[PDB]
Amino acid sequence: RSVFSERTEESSAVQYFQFYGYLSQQQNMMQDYVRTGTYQRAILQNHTDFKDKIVLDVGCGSGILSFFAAQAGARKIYAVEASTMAQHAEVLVKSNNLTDRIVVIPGKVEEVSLPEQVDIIISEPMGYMLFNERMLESYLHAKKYLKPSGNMFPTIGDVHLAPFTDEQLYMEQFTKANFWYQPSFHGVDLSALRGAAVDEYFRQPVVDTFDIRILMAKSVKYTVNFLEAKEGDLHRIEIPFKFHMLHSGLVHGLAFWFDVAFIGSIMTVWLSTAPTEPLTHWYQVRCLFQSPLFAKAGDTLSGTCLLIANKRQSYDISIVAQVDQTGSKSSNLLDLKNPFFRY
Amino acid sequence: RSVFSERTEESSAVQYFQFYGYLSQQQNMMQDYVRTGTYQRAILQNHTDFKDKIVLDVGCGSGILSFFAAQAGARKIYAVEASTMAQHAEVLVKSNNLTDRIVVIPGKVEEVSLPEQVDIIISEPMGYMLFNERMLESYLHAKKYLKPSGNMFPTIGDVHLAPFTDEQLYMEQFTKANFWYQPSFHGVDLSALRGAAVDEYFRQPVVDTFDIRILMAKSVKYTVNFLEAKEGDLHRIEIPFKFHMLHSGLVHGLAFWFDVAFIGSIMTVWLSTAPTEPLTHWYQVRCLFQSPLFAKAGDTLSGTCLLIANKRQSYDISIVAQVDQTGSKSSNLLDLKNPFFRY
Amino acid sequence: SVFSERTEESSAVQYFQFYGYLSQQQNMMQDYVRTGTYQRAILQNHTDFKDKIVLDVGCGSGILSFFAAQAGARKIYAVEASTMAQHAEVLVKSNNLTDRIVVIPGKVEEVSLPEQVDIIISEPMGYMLFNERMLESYLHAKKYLKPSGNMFPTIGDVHLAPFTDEQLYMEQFTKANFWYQPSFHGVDLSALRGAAVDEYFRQPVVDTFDIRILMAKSVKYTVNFLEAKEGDLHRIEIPFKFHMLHSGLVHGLAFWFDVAFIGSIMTVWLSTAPTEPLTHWYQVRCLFQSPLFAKAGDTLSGTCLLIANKRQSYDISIVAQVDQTGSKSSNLLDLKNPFFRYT
Amino acid sequence: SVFSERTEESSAVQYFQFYGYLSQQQNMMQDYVRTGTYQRAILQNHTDFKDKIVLDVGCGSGILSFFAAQAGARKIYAVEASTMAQHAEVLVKSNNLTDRIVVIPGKVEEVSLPEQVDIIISEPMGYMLFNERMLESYLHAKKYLKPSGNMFPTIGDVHLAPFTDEQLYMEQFTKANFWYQPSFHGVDLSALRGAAVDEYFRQPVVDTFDIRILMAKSVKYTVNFLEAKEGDLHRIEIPFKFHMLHSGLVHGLAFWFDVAFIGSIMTVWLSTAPTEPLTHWYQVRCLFQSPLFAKAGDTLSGTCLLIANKRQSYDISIVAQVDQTGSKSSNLLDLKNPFFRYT
Ligand SMILES: NCCCN(CC[C@H](N)C(=O)O)C[C@H]1O[C@@H](n2cnc3c(N)ncnc32)[C@H](O)[C@@H]1O
Ligand SMILES: NCCCN(CC[C@H](N)C(=O)O)C[C@H]1O[C@@H](n2cnc3c(N)ncnc32)[C@H](O)[C@@H]1O
Ligand SMILES: NCCCN(CC[C@H](N)C(=O)O)C[C@H]1O[C@@H](n2cnc3c(N)ncnc32)[C@H](O)[C@@H]1O
Ligand SMILES: NCCCN(CC[C@H](N)C(=O)O)C[C@H]1O[C@@H](n2cnc3c(N)ncnc32)[C@H](O)[C@@H]1O
Repeated sequence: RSVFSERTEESSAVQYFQFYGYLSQQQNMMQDYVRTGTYQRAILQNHTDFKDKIVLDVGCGSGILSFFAAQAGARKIYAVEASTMAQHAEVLVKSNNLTDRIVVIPGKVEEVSLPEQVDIIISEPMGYMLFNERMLESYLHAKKYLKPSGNMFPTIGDVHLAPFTDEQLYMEQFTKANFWYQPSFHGVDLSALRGAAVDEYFRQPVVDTFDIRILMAKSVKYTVNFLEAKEGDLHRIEIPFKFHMLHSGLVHGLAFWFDVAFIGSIMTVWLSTAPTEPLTHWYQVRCLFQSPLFAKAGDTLSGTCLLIANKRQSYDISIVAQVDQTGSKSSNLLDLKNPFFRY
Repeated sequence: RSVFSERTEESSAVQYFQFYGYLSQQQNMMQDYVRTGTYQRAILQNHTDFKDKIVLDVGCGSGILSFFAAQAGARKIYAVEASTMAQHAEVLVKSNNLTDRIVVIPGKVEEVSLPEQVDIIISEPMGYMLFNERMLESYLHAKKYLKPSGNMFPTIGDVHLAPFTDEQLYMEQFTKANFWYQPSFHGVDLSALRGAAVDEYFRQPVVDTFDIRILMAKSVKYTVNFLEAKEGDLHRIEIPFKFHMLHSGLVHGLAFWFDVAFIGSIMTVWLSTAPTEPLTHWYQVRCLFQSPLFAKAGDTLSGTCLLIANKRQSYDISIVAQVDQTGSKSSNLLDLKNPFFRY
Repeated sequence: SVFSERTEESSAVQYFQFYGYLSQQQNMMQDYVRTGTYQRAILQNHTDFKDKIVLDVGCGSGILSFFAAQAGARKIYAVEASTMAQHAEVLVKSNNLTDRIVVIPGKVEEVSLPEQVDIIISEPMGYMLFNERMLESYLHAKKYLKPSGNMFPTIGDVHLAPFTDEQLYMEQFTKANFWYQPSFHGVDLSALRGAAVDEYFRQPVVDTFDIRILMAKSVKYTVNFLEAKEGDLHRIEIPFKFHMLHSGLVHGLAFWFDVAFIGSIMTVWLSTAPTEPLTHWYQVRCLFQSPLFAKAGDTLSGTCLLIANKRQSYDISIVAQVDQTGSKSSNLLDLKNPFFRYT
Repeated sequence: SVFSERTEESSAVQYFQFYGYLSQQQNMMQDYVRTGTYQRAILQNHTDFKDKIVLDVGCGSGILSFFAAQAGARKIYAVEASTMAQHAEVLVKSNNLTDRIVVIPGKVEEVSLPEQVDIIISEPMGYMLFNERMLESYLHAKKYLKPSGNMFPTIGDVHLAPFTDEQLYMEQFTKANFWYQPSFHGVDLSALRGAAVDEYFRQPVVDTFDIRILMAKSVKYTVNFLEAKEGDLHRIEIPFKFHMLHSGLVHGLAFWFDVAFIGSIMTVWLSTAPTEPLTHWYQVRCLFQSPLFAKAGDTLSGTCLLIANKRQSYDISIVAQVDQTGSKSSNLLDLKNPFFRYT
């Protein structure tokens, strides 16, 4: 009867936590130097926000963030982890002689019991498009243990949206669906499913990186303040947008990336996944329109990106975009849980 | 009234003979050095087939072929031309002091009267894919003026067929038809016409040249013997084919070209539009399948190319192809009258 | 009918066969300036359409009728003579507008319409505005227009300006000089050179150009579609007197056109001028047979006489003289068969 | 049901969600070797299908049922448990086969069939043949097979062979040695290097390889689907005795499989051997924890024990020893989490 079990299908949760039980996946994340190094810089440069403080690390995995908090002088760190990785974290705590300061609490943060309130919560809950995996809600849920005067690292999150043009990517996905147009595949007529196939392929967010010159307008920003937001705020996320087109051409979809800010007492440290910044394991995310929209420089592209949380720990993405001057409209549905990894 | 008028719509004939009434189009054909030079070599190298003979030039245009026949020693050349170019040809006959050997007969070869039977017929009746413009029927119809043992230049014509792979051409035509998939073009849903647009764009034979490495099998040859053929034989041309695939991959359609041979007493001279040979104003022609067929090397691709002559001086092309081992079948109907010039 | 009495059947067949292709409708719909300006003119004057009866002359795909429906018209009669009428009816059904738009297949001069309309919409402009002679169908349709009705477009302005283009003028002789050789494969072609030159100079040149070739502000000839009669377009006499801004040789006259939608809220302009973004009409240039030298400050006076023919086009007669010098030149062009020079 | 009692719910959900994607069906259909061989086997044994009753276990898109229909089958019951069943029904309708193919949505262990069948067709092979445990569904379905009924495929051969691949072996420690560093961002990771090594070696390597890495003739283990029962697949003991053709270090065992369609007219083989063209099954290699040195002429004897688990896969235990030296090696592998190494 936990909020996690009430919002998550068991099949999804089992697969999710088996995935994060593998050391190879921990290694993959740790070897993202931009992520790991920016987190260490955020915590150590703001060491006075940790010195002799009580810390909660939500989803500690291998424990790396808890060790950073220990390096910064934290009095006690409660490292919560639901996967079997919790046992490997304990091994590292002992072999690094930090048993007196890092306490691994196995289980889900929505289901464990902590012995005290904490001064600061640290976590790495960002997925693709920031919101995938629905771990932000576990991060916000954990604020029940946070002191009124407490802080959170990261403190805020910016989602950036921008229209792009990429005929090669659009053609690439259409070529895959063209298989289901065949009138005689080994003598079988498949064309009747051509519609279902296009929908399925264009339902896939494309995870990869791209040249910034494909972006056709200054990005739009949607900000989530983790200190202020509540869990329920992430069940439905409505992001309006109005782009002033800087170039003429076809808009094949919207590109997404995110920044998070660790707003400490000493300085604010940013971790960015923008295409102008060094690449991370989050790359960037692009959602294609089933049909591209034409716009000239000076036109306006308006609409809404609506994310609806589902019980598979992801979101159903509804994107409606409209060229204001012409009424040229594009509606699209995307399944954020199952992206197409193009890199 | 005449054989020509019964098989031809008046509007098509008006446009057709207006077209060839332009000196700029005659210049275009004369500056095809491969064509003009090969005809001259075929006629002069076989000067004995013209020396002191009576000649009929069907569709003399500017009269260039008649001048070649005169150079080869013909006693009398009847040059029949239906467009207003006939008056320009008469100007050239006079300025070249050949009034005693070249007699221009204004009118259609199916309607004019000649004083005598001729020893040899010369003409350039080949269009795109050999048969476009239906001038071969006029060429064969002129045999009513040919002596029993007379000759014809060209004597035979070979149509070559071969499967090709060209995903860029296929996607290019699909991209153009994709326009009619839009659900909101300026607020208007065009998708209901997607089927009709694809059918229209893929009805166009693609006229241009290509690298021979796109061909996936040795070509199949269909021979027309102009000495034996009857004009009626060209109303319905059924070309069966069986290719033995040399390469594995997608077959996007069939490529067409043609060779004509001048079989003379001294030597046989070939005029080829094959992609291995220097380019001509005929280029090559490719008929796309609406959906490509997969075949592995060693498979056989069988079917029929059916050409039905229409009243617009062209052909309706039906291509049915099948991979024998798998039953994968592809069909297409093409309108040879209105091709896509891609060069 | 009025149409059949002014049009040769062969021209009509070719004309409506041409517009029966979705690819030709698409070519015009993809002209963003044209389609976007029409939409802006109709929607920004929504009060001229809301709850009113509309006639769309030559609706083609129906796009303009859909814009009129977007503006709130109660009933739109969409008349189309080509087989595009069947595709238009499909779009009316698939956009759920059978209660508002009625497609009427046939020529506007021949069909029966039940009632008078409040506003007529159409896009009847060709090259130089008048080519295709469709404006006469537009004006003929006013027999269905209420005394207080409106016309969209309301007026049309054709612009004339002198130009200098040494390359364009010399190109005609470079092409015609192909005929000025004494032994083209042993044939003396020189007797036809003059005929070749005349043929090239009779072709208006369709393409665009740098505005810096223009030697004077254009002269404007205005057709008020609300007051004009279709008989006013059979003979169009455009007298001109250019005040030369630059000194040099005038090689001919350049043509473009504007149309204006004069609505209750605002006037919207569609321009094909070389100072504006290119459209599928490009611009048209007609050469003088001999260049005229004109000093800055001189006056270039003359007449451009457009005489309608039964090929749905015009014979163009241009006479020009330099007033200060008396230097005179003329030309007579066939607009039905222009030279497409654009690359 | 029998399925629900051998399968954890979470695994089954993920399993049938995976196969509900048209892109996954397409991936299998585009394996020409697989799809073409199945068609050959069915069509070349038309006498085993003509006017027969057929059961297709896990029809997916229905491709195999359409092959059975092409062979003249009287009635085909196509059973599919994922949402792909709804797409197969759409194809049966669009191919006008509703009189012959009855799609039954559900698990073959749970649905009810209206009659007994003459032959069962299916493609139940996973990696290493047995992965996914779908063969048990194939055998379970024999409760509907008549006493003289047939099975397509009829038998399955698993081939085991020792290999040497120094690079593959070394790659494991290169990856695991990430953890053997004393200050990863100030953290000593070395205590987990052993666990990381164990995790990597527990992964069967899926890719292809040069046949020259094989050190002996393969050993074969045959499953006769006509005679076998579901229970026979829960514990699979494969003893082996290899006679080393080459001297060197044996780093593990390579796996591949064949199936044979034993029909009345001919037997057709589908092979995934490394000597045959590649399929989407590739081959599988299981490394030994410690390599074994063997001289040409020595004997490598041991056992490969496959124990089914409720994640629809197998726990693999391999024990091998060089008979002439007594040098011994083991390994435990989890076939559910393979390393896809192919590039
Ligand atoms: N691409 C996003 C990486 C998130 N990843 C952080 C890894 C750790 N910060 C590191 O770098 O070492 C999630 C980790 O947090 C765990 N996790 C999830 N959700 C709950 C939850 N509700 N309760 C407890 N742990 C969770 C998850 O198992 C897993 O290990
Ligand atoms: N690929 C074919 C085009 C070649 N074109 C010039 C050939 C000439 N030998 C040259 O090289 O200049 C044909 C010419 O033949 C004429 N032509 C057609 N059909 C009848 C016909 N039925 N009767 C008389 N002339 C014809 C046609 O007008 C036209 O000028
Ligand atoms: N550049 C010229 C306009 C092309 N085209 C506009 C199509 C549509 N309105 C749009 O703007 O998208 C004209 C269309 O009108 C038709 N047309 C002609 N003349 C008669 C006529 N006399 N009667 C009926 N229709 C006509 C013609 O076939 C044709 O499709
Ligand atoms: N070794 C690869 C199997 C691929 N695939 C065959 C598809 C189709 N026959 C083809 O050849 O293209 C399995 C398919 O069988 C289904 N399937 C599984 N197990 C049950 C089961 N127990 N009951 C019903 N269907 C099943 C599965 O969902 C899935 O679509």
